[PDB]
Amino acid sequence: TLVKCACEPCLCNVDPSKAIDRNGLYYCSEACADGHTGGSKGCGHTGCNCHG
Ligand SMILES: [Zn+2]
Ligand SMILES: [Zn+2]
Ligand SMILES: [Zn+2]
Ligand SMILES: [Zn+2]
Repeated sequence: TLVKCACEPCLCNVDPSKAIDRNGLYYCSEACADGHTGGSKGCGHTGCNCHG
């Protein structure tokens, strides 16, 4: 089963065995783990406009 990503507006479905999981919290890309600091969009894959 896939689990969500830790960004509420992130529509990505990742797994906690492959994702960049820090401490129980799954991040799809580095961008959701940094929290989209400063600049604009998303997680490096298509059309996800998630902020942090
Ligand atoms: Zn995203
Ligand atoms: Zn994400
Ligand atoms: Zn994100
Ligand atoms: Zn993503």
